[PDB]
Amino acid sequence: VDISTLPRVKVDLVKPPFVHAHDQVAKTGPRVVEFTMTIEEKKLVIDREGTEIHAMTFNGSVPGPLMVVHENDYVELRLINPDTNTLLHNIDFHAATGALGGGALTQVNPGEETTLRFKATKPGVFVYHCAPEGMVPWHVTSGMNGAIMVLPRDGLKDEKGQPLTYDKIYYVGEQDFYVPKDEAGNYKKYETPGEAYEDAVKAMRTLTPTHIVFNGAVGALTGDHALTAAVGERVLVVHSQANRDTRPHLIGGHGDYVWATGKFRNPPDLDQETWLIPGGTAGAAFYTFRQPGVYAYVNHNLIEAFELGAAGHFKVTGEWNDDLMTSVVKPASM
Amino acid sequence: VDISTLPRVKVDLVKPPFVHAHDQVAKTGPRVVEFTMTIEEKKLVIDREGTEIHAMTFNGSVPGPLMVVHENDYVELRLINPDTNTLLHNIDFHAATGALGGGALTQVNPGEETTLRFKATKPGVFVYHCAPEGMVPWHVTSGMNGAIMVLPRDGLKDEKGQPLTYDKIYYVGEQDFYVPKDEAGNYKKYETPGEAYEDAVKAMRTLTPTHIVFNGAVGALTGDHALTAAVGERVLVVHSQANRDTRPHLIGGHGDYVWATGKFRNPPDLDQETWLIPGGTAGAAFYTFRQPGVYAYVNHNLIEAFELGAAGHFKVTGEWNDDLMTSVVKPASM
Amino acid sequence: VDISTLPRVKVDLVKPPFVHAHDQVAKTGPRVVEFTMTIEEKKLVIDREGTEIHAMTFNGSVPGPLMVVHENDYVELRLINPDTNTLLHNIDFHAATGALGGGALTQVNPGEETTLRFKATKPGVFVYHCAPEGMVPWHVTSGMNGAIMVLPRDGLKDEKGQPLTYDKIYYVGEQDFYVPKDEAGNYKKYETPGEAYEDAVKAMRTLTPTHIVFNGAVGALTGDHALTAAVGERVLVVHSQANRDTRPHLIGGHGDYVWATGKFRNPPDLDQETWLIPGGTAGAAFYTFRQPGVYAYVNHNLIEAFELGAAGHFKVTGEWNDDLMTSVVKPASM
Ligand SMILES: O=N[O-]
Ligand SMILES: O=N[O-]
Ligand SMILES: O=N[O-]
Ligand SMILES: [Cu+2]
Ligand SMILES: [Cu+2]
Ligand SMILES: [Cu+2]
Ligand SMILES: [Cu+2]
Ligand SMILES: [Cu+2]
Ligand SMILES: [Cu+2]
Repeated sequence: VDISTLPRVKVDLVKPPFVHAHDQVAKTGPRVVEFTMTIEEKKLVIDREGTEIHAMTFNGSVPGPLMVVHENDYVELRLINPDTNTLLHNIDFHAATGALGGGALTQVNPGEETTLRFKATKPGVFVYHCAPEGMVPWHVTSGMNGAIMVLPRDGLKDEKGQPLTYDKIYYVGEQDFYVPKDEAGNYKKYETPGEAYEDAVKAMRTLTPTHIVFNGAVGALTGDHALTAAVGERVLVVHSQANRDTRPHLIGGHGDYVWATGKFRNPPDLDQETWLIPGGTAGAAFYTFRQPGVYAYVNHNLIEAFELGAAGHFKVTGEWNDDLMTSVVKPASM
Repeated sequence: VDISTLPRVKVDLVKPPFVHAHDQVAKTGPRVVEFTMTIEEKKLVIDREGTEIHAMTFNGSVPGPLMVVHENDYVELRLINPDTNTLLHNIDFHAATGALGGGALTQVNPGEETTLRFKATKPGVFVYHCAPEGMVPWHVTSGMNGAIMVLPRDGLKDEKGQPLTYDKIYYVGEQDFYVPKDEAGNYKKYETPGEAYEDAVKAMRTLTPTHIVFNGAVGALTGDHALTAAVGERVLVVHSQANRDTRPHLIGGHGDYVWATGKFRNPPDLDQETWLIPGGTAGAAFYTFRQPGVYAYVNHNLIEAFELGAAGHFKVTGEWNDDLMTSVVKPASM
Repeated sequence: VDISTLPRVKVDLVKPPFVHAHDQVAKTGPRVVEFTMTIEEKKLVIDREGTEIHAMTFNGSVPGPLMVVHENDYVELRLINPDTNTLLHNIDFHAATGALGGGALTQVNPGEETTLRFKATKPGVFVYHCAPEGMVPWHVTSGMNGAIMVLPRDGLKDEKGQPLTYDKIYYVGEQDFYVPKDEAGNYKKYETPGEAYEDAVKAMRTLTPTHIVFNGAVGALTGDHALTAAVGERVLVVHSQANRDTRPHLIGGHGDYVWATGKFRNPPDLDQETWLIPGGTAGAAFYTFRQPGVYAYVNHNLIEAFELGAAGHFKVTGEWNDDLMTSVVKPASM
């Protein structure tokens, strides 16, 4: 049918790791879902040492916000590049078909805006990212990426096709940064992005990230900003990596149902300890918490997690179950 | 039955990314399929800068040609090492059972030939590569690898077991090269392969390729050599990496049906954005084009794609579908 | 029911690649299975050059021993840290639920012991490793890891749900070591673990292992210590990597049935040439040998296998099958 006859809904995006309100099961027919994002180039402190980079962001955050729609909705994105920015940007949705995922049609100079519409024909979680010709990896590895979830119209289903319903959803975007180092191993500093570019390229070509972080910085998902849940709650964690493979693991838990490559027409993998999300992919894992306390959620290359930054915490409330685990003899001398 | 009573068919191989003519559904009983390959050691220019390596090839190309047979055919390979070559070579088929995939039985010095036969008992796409004792990774990372497709006798089937038929097939071999660098970062030059060997080994041990290319060189699958299709065509892309993990992605499309690890008795993964092909594996992805224009097919570590070379193009002809994607407001000022 | 009313069985662990005796199909009701492990910090020679590291081990071996239980058994582990050790240790089971896999409850100083019990609620093969707060990757990458197999109570089943029974089982633990190098590229030497720590951290942060080995050393699974089988035997190989992705391959064979991410409620992948086990995961592959002779089992990044050490051998006895493979014309001149 004619697109103009469809309902329109405007969505206001929220900062990761939170996700905008939506229904898992579609309560309306197919809609045009309107999103707006404003590009912001900004300084960001990415580690405990105070290393500061020039980040390139969708809507002021690394990662960009999680958009949520249903299969066969239309996504209409208004992308704004304000005059206070210096670079050309665009957007490629892996969820979309044609024109380099939209990138060929969304090139915006500072001071310009554009509106793209596409039909979300395939259910799953998908990466989106900036991809300006000749400079793709630089923009992506400076923070300019996020994800979109296209839910099946009747929600998520298990390996047997029975309903799976989540109580909470979180979005973890994992970012590999490549801060240029001198011969001594110190991080170089640059006046302008153009003076940064070649050294940025040389650093990228090492294929060795200097930092690998969740939600834009070392420790971003810890402390007061730890993820939360209660014993018995069903949590969906959507995890994306636009450029580099990752291997999420919940320390003390499991992925009860996992779409490691993120596409909901496939049956989920059951009972995973660790799962592989290839670079350029988003995945989703569903877990029901069974024990309280602190959990760490990590990239299980443990160097990547505990030295380069790819670690966050869940604080879980509720009853301790001694049947599942107990200290029989607490640590003591002999 | 006695092998001598079977039909024999001789196949003449073609240069990747093209594939020799074959039937998807087997029109004959089990056959002996005869292939011939001639080893050629040659200089190859691998990048825009004119970096020239001593390549080791099957049949003059990187990758070697795609062989296609059906499940329970016999593959009879005549491998020729002419006297103009300097090194010992052999061949290991991952499709074969026994004798290190044939490698124990096919060692040929310059001036020698050998004929191996094996039964293709398992359907799938499989790597083949050179593997001379004591020097395996050097030969493999100098170009000496390809793939073989063993089709099910009744062709490919979807996740529900209905027929899937491809209209075109392409073979992308992805090659990681490790050109030795000095302390300054320049590529070293060597008189003979023996003088090259240790520096080749040290470069390999960095685990950081200097180049990652499709069809033997940066830009080999672009421009006049872009892959082609039309809107509505069903295309199979077979992709191999003998040594290093890769993560293919069609920018602007999907893998509608994907055998990421390449073995056809398993149901395909549906609707993939990006898929992981482990080093030492061949995979296959089937896509029906729905939009015209240029597509890029990339390793979605984007540094690997756009800086080290792992990117090619499809040029697709046909009708633009405004329902699937459209520019609502073209990029403009405010 | 009350745990005290269950049967108890004490198991005596064996050195990898061998596995303690067990039944595939559970011959008793749910039990408490008692294991004891003693931490041993020791010097280990890891390569042909005689490079010696200070290893941190469970029970004196790298990897630690494979524990085998059935789904819904209880695992009771007595962990002993003798006074001859210098460091704090603990244990995290990926098989367990809660308290960081047990790590929060098992911290033992030299001279102390502890007993943990957990319920093995999920069938599969799982990593266990040391994880002391603030120093996780160092302990894990110094050898302190192993695996546990939780069999389904009715044993393993194929993709159709018919029984699969193994005749032999082997455990290959793959270890990535990061020996610190100076500016010249020589391996540094250290008096105490505390003087080693920062250089250990800097080496880890390169993300480039210096050694990647099976069973604790280059060539540990070769020669007199080669794995063995006979033609016709069904062999299960359990393979773990606590920190880094690997891609096992049996040269001359296949993975007939593969749980690449190791969890037995999922159907196995069939006919794999090579499979990906993500860092932080254990996998399992079942193969029936069809040809005699020497096989190599390798990480199929071939640099990792043949230069850094991730290669072992099987010696297989029995009848040669000329139908599956034969030399038609043995290597000769022209
Ligand atoms: O943008 N990645 O967090
Ligand atoms: O040989 N690989 O393109
Ligand atoms: O501990 N890994 O062999
Ligand atoms: Cu941008
Ligand atoms: Cu992309
Ligand atoms: Cu060769
Ligand atoms: Cu191989
Ligand atoms: Cu320890
Ligand atoms: Cu762990």
